[PDB]
Amino acid sequence: EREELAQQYEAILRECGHGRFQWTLYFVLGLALMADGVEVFVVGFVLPSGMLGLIVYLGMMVGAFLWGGLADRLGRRQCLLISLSVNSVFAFFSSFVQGYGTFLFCRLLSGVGIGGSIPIVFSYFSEFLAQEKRGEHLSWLCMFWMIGGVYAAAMAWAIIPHYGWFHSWRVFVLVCAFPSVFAIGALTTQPESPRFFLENGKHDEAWMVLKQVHDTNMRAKGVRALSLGGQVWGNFLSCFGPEYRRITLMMMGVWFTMSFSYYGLTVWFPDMIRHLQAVDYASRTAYMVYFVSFLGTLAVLPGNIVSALLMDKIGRLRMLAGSSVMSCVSCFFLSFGNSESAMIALLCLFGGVSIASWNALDVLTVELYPSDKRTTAFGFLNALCKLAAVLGISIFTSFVGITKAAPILFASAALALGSSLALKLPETRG
Ligand SMILES: Cc1cnccc1CN1C[C@@H](c2cc(F)c(F)c(F)c2)CC1=O
Repeated sequence: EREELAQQYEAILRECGHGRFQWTLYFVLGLALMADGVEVFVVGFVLPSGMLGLIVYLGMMVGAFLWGGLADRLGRRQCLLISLSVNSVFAFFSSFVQGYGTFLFCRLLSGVGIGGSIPIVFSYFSEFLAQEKRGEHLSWLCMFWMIGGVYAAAMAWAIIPHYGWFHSWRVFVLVCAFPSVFAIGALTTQPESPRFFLENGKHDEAWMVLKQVHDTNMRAKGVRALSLGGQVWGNFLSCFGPEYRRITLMMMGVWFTMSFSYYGLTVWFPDMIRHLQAVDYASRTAYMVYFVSFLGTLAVLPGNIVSALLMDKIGRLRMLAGSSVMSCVSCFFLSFGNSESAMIALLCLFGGVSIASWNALDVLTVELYPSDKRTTAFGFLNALCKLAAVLGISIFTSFVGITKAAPILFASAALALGSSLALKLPETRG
């Protein structure tokens, strides 16, 4: 059977243990994750300055789907390189645009290019880990997304603290697209994931890559489209086979509900705080939007740190359930606070409580699936997560003049479903 390879692969990985290659690559892929976070922030609160920016999320959905499909048929480095090239190129041309009609098209294309940055990055770094510290390392890697969000927020506040409606978004977009260019430049000098080569049958190339990794670690101590179009459906439609069906549906449900809840709440908080400030002003009778939720992303890092060292001591399923429950209880408790500083503190707490669940999610998604679908399934789940994000943003933007209890209960129900499904997932023996 085409299954008795992971044993020898992990025996080799544990024999080499951990060294400096898994730190160099850690940072190289963290750069791409940082660029993805920068893009997500730019599309979230900076772009709508007319909340039609969800077309960018749709573009990122299509991108994540396509890149997840193509990653295992083109490798985890060629696909990542192409995705980051498309992103950087289009997000750099977005600064020489002439208005909105073409600017939003360029941003949509950049989103399509950068959608396949979380799935490929996480799978690629998962195929270089010893599996006894896999969860902790992946959780640490996740922090670069928050670093990217913080970087984008700081640059946006320092450069463009105003509303679009001589040139501001041009220089701002250059600064925001710098990280993707740096990620490409740093990633040009990495080897394609060895497990991909082993699955392709080119065991010689996989052995060469593994030997190069060992050398790096030892320093211390036309018709082609048809073939590549029907073959990606092999990875996807097989992800609904008898073996991986219940796992995949539960995974889809967890991703959908929890991403929807998080994105809805993160768009809600700045709006509700702004409305409260407006009410305070009436009581007398965007320079702060990049401070709000920027402090949230800064206060999330403690949660990620607490969810990284304990990611393996407790388990990759307990952690998930016990973080989803806490996230749901925090969403319920959000209504308790009715101020500005209190609301900011509650937002920071909720972010720090949900980041642990997110990290457990990303560890479990890459652990469950085999080498063949480790990226196709992850890309599909990320596309569904972005669909849920679009739905959450659209729903939560509507709730302005409606009582906060409605969004509170909506997010609480979504997180309750997420927690139930996560607790209902299979064990870690997969
Ligand atoms: C790393 C990652 C892995 N897989 C899929 C997506 C991602 C990227 N993130 C981060 C998540 C997040 C949730 C929070 F509640 C926070 F407070 C926070 F700061 C960040 C939301 C998301 O989509």
